[PDB]
Amino acid sequence: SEIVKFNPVMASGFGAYIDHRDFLEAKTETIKNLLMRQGFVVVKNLDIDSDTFRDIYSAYGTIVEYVGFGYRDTLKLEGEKGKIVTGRGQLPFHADGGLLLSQVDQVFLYAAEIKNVKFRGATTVCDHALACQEMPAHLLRVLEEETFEVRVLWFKVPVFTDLGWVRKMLIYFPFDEGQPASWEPRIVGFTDHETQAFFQELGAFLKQPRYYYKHFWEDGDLLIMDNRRVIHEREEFNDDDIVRRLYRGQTAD
Amino acid sequence: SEIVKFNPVMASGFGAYIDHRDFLEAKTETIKNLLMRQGFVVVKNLDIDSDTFRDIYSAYGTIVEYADEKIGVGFGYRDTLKLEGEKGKIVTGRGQLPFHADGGLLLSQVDQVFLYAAEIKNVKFRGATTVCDHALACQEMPAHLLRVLEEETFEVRVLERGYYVDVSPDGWFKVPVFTDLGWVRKMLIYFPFDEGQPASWEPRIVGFTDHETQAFFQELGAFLKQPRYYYKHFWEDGDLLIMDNRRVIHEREEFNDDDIVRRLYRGQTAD
Amino acid sequence: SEIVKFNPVMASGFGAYIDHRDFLEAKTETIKNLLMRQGFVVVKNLDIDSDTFRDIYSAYGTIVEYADEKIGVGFGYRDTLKLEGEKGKIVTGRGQLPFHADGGLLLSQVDQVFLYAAEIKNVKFRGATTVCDHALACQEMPAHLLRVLEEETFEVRVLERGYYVDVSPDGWFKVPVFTDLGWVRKMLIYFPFDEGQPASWEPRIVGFTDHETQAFFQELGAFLKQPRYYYKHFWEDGDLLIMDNRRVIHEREEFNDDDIVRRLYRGQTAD
Amino acid sequence: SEIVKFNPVMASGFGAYIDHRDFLEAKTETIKNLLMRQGFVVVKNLDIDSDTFRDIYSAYGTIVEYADEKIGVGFGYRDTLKLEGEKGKIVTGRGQLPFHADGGLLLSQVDQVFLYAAEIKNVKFRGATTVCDHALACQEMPAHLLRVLEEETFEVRVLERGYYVDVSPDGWFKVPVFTDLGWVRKMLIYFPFDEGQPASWEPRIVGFTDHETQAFFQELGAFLKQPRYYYKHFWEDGDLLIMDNRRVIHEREEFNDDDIVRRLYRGQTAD
Amino acid sequence: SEIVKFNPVMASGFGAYIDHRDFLEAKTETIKNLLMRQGFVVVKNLDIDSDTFRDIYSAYGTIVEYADEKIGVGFGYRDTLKLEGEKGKIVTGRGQLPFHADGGLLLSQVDQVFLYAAEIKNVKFRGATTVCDHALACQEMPAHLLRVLEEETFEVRVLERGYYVDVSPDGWFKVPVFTDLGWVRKMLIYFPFDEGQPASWEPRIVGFTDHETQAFFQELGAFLKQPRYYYKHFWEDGDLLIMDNRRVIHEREEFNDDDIVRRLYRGQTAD
Amino acid sequence: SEIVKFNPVMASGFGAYIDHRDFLEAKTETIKNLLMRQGFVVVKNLDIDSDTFRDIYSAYGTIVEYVGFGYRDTLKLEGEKGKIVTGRGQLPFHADGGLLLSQVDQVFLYAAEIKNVKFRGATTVCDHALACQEMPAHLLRVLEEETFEVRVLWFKVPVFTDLGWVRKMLIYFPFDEGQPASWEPRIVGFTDHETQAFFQELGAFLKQPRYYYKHFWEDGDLLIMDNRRVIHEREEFNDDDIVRRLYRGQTAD
Ligand SMILES: O=C(O)[C@@H]1CC[C@H]2CC(=O)N21
Ligand SMILES: O=C(O)[C@@H]1CC[C@H]2CC(=O)N21
Ligand SMILES: O=C(O)[C@@H]1CC[C@H]2CC(=O)N21
Ligand SMILES: O=C(O)[C@@H]1CC[C@H]2CC(=O)N21
Ligand SMILES: O=C(O)CCC(=O)C(=O)O
Ligand SMILES: O=C(O)CCC(=O)C(=O)O
Ligand SMILES: O=C(O)CCC(=O)C(=O)O
Ligand SMILES: O=C(O)CCC(=O)C(=O)O
Ligand SMILES: O=C(O)CCC(=O)C(=O)O
Ligand SMILES: O=C(O)CCC(=O)C(=O)O
Ligand SMILES: [Fe+2]
Ligand SMILES: [Fe+2]
Ligand SMILES: [Fe+2]
Ligand SMILES: [Fe+2]
Ligand SMILES: [Fe+2]
Ligand SMILES: [Fe+2]
Repeated sequence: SEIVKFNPVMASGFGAYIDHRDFLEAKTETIKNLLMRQGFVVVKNLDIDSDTFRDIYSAYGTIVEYVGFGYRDTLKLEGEKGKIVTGRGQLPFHADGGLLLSQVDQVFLYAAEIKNVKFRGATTVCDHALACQEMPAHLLRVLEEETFEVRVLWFKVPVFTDLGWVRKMLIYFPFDEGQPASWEPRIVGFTDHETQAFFQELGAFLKQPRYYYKHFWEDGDLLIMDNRRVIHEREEFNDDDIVRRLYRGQTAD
Repeated sequence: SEIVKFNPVMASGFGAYIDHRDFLEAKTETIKNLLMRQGFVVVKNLDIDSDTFRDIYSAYGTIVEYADEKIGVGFGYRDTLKLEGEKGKIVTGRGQLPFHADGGLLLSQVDQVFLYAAEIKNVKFRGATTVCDHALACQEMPAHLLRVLEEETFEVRVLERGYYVDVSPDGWFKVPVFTDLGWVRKMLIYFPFDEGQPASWEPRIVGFTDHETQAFFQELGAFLKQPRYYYKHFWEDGDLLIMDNRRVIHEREEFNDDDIVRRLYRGQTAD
Repeated sequence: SEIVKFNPVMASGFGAYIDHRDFLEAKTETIKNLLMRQGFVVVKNLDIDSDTFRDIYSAYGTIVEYADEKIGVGFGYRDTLKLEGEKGKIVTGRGQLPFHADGGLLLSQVDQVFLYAAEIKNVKFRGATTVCDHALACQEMPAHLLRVLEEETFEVRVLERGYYVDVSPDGWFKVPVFTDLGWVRKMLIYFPFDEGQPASWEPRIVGFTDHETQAFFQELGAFLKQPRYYYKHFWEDGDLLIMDNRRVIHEREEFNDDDIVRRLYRGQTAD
Repeated sequence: SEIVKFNPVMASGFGAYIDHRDFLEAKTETIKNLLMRQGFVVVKNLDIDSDTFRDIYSAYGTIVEYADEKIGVGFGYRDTLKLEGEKGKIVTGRGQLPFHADGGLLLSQVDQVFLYAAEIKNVKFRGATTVCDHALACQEMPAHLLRVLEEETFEVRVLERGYYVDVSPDGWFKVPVFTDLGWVRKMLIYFPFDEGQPASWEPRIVGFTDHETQAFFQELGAFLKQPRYYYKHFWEDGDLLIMDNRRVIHEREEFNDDDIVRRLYRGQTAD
Repeated sequence: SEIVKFNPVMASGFGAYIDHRDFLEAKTETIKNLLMRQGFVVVKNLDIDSDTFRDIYSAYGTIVEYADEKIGVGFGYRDTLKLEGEKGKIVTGRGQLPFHADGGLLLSQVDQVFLYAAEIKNVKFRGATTVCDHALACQEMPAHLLRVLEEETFEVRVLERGYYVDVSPDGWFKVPVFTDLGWVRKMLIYFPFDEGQPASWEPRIVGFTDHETQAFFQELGAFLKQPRYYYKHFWEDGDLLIMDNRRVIHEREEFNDDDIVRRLYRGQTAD
Repeated sequence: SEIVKFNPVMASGFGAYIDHRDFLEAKTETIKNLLMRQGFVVVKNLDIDSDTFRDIYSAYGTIVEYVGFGYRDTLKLEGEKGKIVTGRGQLPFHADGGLLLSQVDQVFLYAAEIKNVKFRGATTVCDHALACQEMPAHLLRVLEEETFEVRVLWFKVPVFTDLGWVRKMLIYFPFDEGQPASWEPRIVGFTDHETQAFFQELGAFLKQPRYYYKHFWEDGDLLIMDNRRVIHEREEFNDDDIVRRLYRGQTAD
């Protein structure tokens, strides 16, 4: 049972900054373990190609393809115009994957190339377990008792999947007006007014600095998330001068 | 001197969730006492009618009622006010009621306020009754806000003439912000209605311009609405919410959707 | 309803330091009110004699006094007790008085207690009067301690017969730990004297062995003595310490050095 | 996933009080899940015999039991251990069991530990079972204490030969303090017994002197016993305490009074 | 070393309220010292003319003044600047002055800044001078905001040419955000003016777009304005506000109401 | 104005752990600055001889000799039997140096050789500024208003010297019974009983983990303190098997 050197990201003690050399030398298991309780790992100054990226993430478990024969492993998020996920707009709060064979345990994001962007296109991370514990009861009640449905632009998405150590969160926040949308949420028995108001209020609570981390990208950055322990978002970068190229990997057990 | 089981509502330890059986079996004095320090009580799944509701609340003191020459108040409800979201009404209407304490505008002492949900339909995230821990808020408030509350003169004018008849004063009258009862400084304050919400009353601050008064209420409002001090009650059939009117202030949030059914019964007591 | 300037004593906001001019100019009601929520008041550099001391405290309510058939209590002090560190005495002696509330053992209601330092000499770090914020302590206390206080039967027996005469009961008698006044649960508790300190009274807990009772009081004691709840007043000439007897409990620490001069005047009021 | 209603035990939010009816109606998986994050569950007012106790705990996984070859372990209890304060025994005796995790000394994995109060008499403030939130404590621990736990080699020797027979290793053997399970670093540690308490086991730290090890454990113990991390359970008939043995460590405090009746049932499960 | 009596302004312990008599009797060095750790001092009820104001502030070090060659700076004030809300001016105008430190744009070192209220009329909730505890804020700041402050190049351009004449550099020039003095990282930063407010200066960040810079300042401003770091001073006649310009940054909020009289004296000193 | 990478030692944010390479590469001024607000610096794995130790510390200002001609620079604290300061017993809470020309601004301690000790002979550091701010008023009153005198085994030692950014503390706690003592404190107008009780109570408050750091020594450890910002203590190591050899340097401006 080995230890890796890290520093917490949040004041709560959540998250982990790891030096690139310490990360590279650590056993896969050591990082996989730390991620479960720290939620996310931030590594800077990591000069690697796409093949090394795959060598790194594939060791964490079975690759989740984005039938499959193992080829759709690394997703290139390069801000392609006319796309949503691989596009240039917002991705509101969500977790990756779904249930059963489509579940995702770990998500890896690596910055291949970043140019002309300093305060847009952040990837954000929310400590949902701590947030749900400290949340006003009227917000937590909705998450725990009401049926959340989603339509791809209706099916039930169970908000909480109790794994004991965490309640894995699956949720899909609405896109901001003006943003190209791939999904639309609703809450059974709530009006449009009520659902809009709920997501606005919940979104504001989840974005408080105690729970919320904003990662602004630099070449060689690696962001790893335990997809069961955090939820995440991409902020818009809709300027054509911006170059933002990330590689995405996903693993599960 | 007896004890009732309860769970705190607020992270601070303020408020009281009480199981309906525990509430019903408790002596009136036990609940009346707890309210002084806990500010408010929340009971769910209480199955009672209006007569039993009165039996419960009347035991807490002298019923605050408007009869004889005062029969005009609240359109002649006498004791138990029916808040049923009626069109063309404000207090008993479908819009917001901003932060207030009961009784003040009618120059009546109100110690306890009781709200029971007779019927709630097609509303999940509107029409909340909200509760503020003002003692703790005043203790932790930025000095420039507390100063205004402690030192400046607040005046109110009523606007819903059908509700207040001639029991309320005619024009602008002074409402003392704090009344020192020792164990608490009872707060009597009357916030401005949001733009677009029909206004039952209207506040001003002497020596302040309209620009300053608006800015002050909005800033104070945002402070008081922080989760540390602020509880939002979303109504279900059989909910009972009791407030110590000296220890908390409260609001109703708008429910201006025609499909909503929201009928509450309201009782008031004082000593 | 009027305001007195003060600074909190405790980091929690509890307690009140009041400048002597501000205290003297304030109405009795202003101070009486503040005590209910602040628990205690500290005034320094007050230059008064015993007659003026009585003029001040008697305004707070009905003087708790022992005359006629009760003239035996406290060796015939009647109203203002002189605590002057007399040999062969306990309450008015030179040793510890463990955590207690006033009045309880004599079956008298005491709301406010006043202590004025007439003369203090050759003491800088002994002979403190200490004050505990019991409401906050009970709120934050470990459950296994609070349970005992709320559920078990506490009994006391007096030992200083010359002080309590026949006004106190003869043997062991029940003292209710909490009396619910709503705004506070008034605490009546009587801690055991430390080994080596002459004992004016003695507690027991029904159903507990001597081993368990000793362990409980020591553990509770250490909890109550934490800085968050606990204020230590080291006396200087002209100090006035006022306590709301329903809102705090207090102790005196030993001053068993013959060179020490420690003379306090004590008044008590109730409604 | 189903939700069981509970209230936190610790101010931090750790631990779970669950109503006996809510507990009985809950799916095993619901409680088993909750235990991983809450560390321990406290249920009062259960009325169950030894067979029903077994039916409840056995559903949580594979029963940790010692039969056939390992029949000597625990003086032949097999599955449910009866801790009844037997004279001349230690684990099932009347003395202290210092901070520990179950199973480790027998080289058995134990995930959940169950303790039910069959009979308790003449004890109110002794014989407690205590629980430590070790994950929070390690996170907030002074660095000089955590360093020892993370970097030094901890060895243990089994002393109560009748309890551990030949299943436990002979002489000193290394027990790893932390085992990283990702969601938690499982703690395996075996504190030294107080002087005067019969010792079932004995710890040492390689490279440390006897006084360094004694000093370390004394200081670490005091830190872990702070109320932020520490819960004391005083037993009553029908109490059920469940612990996730990976998430908390626990102790028994002595009850060496002849009049005390203290009989607990113990079950253990693992996956 | 002498001690001046004071009360903290912020809940954190930062800032100092000092009684006017205590202030006047205090040695200059005592106040000068206290300011380094308390950031700012607030004195009320001073009755002083402009000459006495100068005598007080000039004792704190070398007067930061602009005479002879630099006589054009501040429209020829020399030592004491009169901020009297003059139309067609900005610094001495009636609008907002956003978060800043004094001196930096003129390339002058300023250690202490003094502000005295000569005359204030018809203003109760506008025209505040505000103070930010930047050391605490930077320590608790979200990492994405602090990174910009520590790593990016901040440039400023002077716009109110009449105020800064030829002493300020022409066009865009780099201003270092942090200057490490050991005891503090002195902050030099110049926030953008709100739209509708006449701008005395203008910031940019090298490599940032206009909307990135605007977005950064909006978010940073909101964080710094949290009551934990932020004090709002609403002026009355005889108020004195002193700031250590190395330890805090400050702003003026608009007072663009014609009826408002707001005349402040300003002094600056450095070593 | 340059920055050095560090991690806080205390949960309050006080103190600084610095990696040995980062420390060696940092400018003297950068460390000297950080020490003023962080109180103390901890560096591990520093393999240097006595001459390099001197090269390092002498750059911080004027060397304070332990008349002088500059030769008594590095004090060797090697646990010599029959000595106090360079002995094997306790040194209770104190700051180094005195006033005027004998003042000490920075104290450096380096572990040349450490053997047979794991839980004795710690050097401890107290955040006195934070402690004085949060202290019960009855404790702070004594420190602020009463005269403290010391006798070498009577002269006034001013408790607080107000430097603005800090109140520099000079104080000399009594030695524990059984420990060889080089000084003895008293408080004017307090009895022996009262003074003993005060130091006991104050000592307990100052040793709470919020304010108090314990450094257990390893070969190559360097502990630097800003002597104006912290007070410190040595815990006994009175076992003859223990090897504890520290080099001490002191600088002032
Ligand atoms: O108590 C009342 O009946 C009325 C309704 C609005 C509330 C506030 C006040 O004075 N009253
Ligand atoms: O109030 C009293 O006179 C007495 C003295 C001790 C105190 C506690 C109590 O019942 N009394
Ligand atoms: O799990 C067990 O049966 C035994 C009893 C003592 C406890 C600690 C340990 O290894 N065991
Ligand atoms: O210090 C000054 O006189 C000028 C006025 C505005 C303030 C900010 C700055 O560089 N100055
Ligand atoms: O582009 C990013 O920052 C993350 C994209 C993402 O969340 C996803 O691919 O699911
Ligand atoms: O309808 C409600 O929520 C409460 C209305 C109210 O506050 C009142 O009756 O004064
Ligand atoms: O002497 C004192 O400090 C107070 C004595 C006391 O508590 C009492 O009079 O009951
Ligand atoms: O008796 C108890 O309180 C629990 C004993 C125990 O921990 C064990 O049997 O291992
Ligand atoms: O008018 C004020 O409030 C202060 C103005 C100011 O900061 C300045 O003159 O630089
Ligand atoms: O030996 C140590 O740990 C420090 C000694 C010390 O404090 C000193 O020399 O002044
Ligand atoms: Fe995603
Ligand atoms: Fe109301
Ligand atoms: Fe008393
Ligand atoms: Fe056990
Ligand atoms: Fe300025
Ligand atoms: Fe030293």
